[PDB]
Amino acid sequence: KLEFMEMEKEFEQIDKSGSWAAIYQDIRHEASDFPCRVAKLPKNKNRNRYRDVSPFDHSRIKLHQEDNDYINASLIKMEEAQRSYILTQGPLPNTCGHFWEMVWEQKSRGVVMLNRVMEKGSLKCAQYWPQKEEKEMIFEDTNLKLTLISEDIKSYYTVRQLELENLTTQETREILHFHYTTWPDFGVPESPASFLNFLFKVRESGSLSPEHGPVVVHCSAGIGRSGTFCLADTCLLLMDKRKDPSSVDIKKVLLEMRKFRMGLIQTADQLRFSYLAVIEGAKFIMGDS
Ligand SMILES: CO[C@@H](CC(C)C)c1ccc2cc(-c3ccc(C[C@@](Cc4ccc(C(F)(F)P(=O)(O)O)cc4)(c4ccccc4)n4nnc5ccccc54)cc3)cc(P(=O)(O)O)c2n1
Ligand SMILES: [Mg+2]
Repeated sequence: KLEFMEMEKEFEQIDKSGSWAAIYQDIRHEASDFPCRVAKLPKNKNRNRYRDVSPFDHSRIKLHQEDNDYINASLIKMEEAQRSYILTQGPLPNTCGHFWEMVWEQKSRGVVMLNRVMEKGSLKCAQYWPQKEEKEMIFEDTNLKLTLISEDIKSYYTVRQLELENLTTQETREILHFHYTTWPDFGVPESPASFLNFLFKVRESGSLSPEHGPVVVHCSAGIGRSGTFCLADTCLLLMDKRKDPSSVDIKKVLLEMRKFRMGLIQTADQLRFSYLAVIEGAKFIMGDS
């Protein structure tokens, strides 16, 4: 059905009336507000990249360690969509160990990186993975070893094969790393097409399947780009899982998601983009082949 003719014209209307800001601002001020007591404890000050961005206590990921179970990371659970994602900040020099420990304990098979290690002449993220096959990384603190196995570098993104080894249990797992390299902070992807392509690549890898732990998604703060990516994915599912795709209220879904982590999607443009990506993507996924 050409029911998308409405979604598209509706989108055109919002674009015509330039009401994206208002829509976006309305969502910010209606979003859930939950405690982040743990995040704010003095002993965890150095585990947070930013002062005002914190995981809610109720959905924070806990490290299975008696010393300190804290990591700035959130479990987002979407009921209807039937998908889970873990959103976290770009690892810090002192939290790379914690980061891979989380991947191991939560049984994640994939990691989606939407920022770059060097952003705007200031490294806004630590190099938490090996760049050379021969220079594997060892995290003494968590007793994990990580090795680059292969990497397919493309124009708008790179896909890597990594091997994570728990030195305690001596087990080894293959972790897929999906890096989107052209998404500036407080910005949008090169285009919906490149974005969706990257998204589909992640989907077909099986990294988002229920048989594994949730995929770990991160950018710099773990809320703008990460939130846009997850919102797009989740809404694509709902449109393909519901009788009437036009019944998918992205505003509503973002609010649902904002119950698990604060500030998901940081600019009105990112909201518009997620919208455009969901529409373009649904037409494809619903279109003939
Ligand atoms: C949960 O409930 C509420 C509650 C209270 C009012 C009680 C609540 C509680 C806390 C909140 C905090 C921020 C909220 C607070 C701060 C910021 C900007 C940021 C971090 C940040 C970086 C990159 C990205 C990104 F978008 F690029 P990425 O793609 O990487 O994610 C997102 C966020 C910062 C901006 C620019 C450079 C350096 C740091 N920063 N962090 N600390 C700072 C201290 C001084 C100056 C700037 C600071 C954004 C949202 C925003 C909101 P809001 O959007 O809901 O209004 C909040 N709401
Ligand atoms: Mg080499």
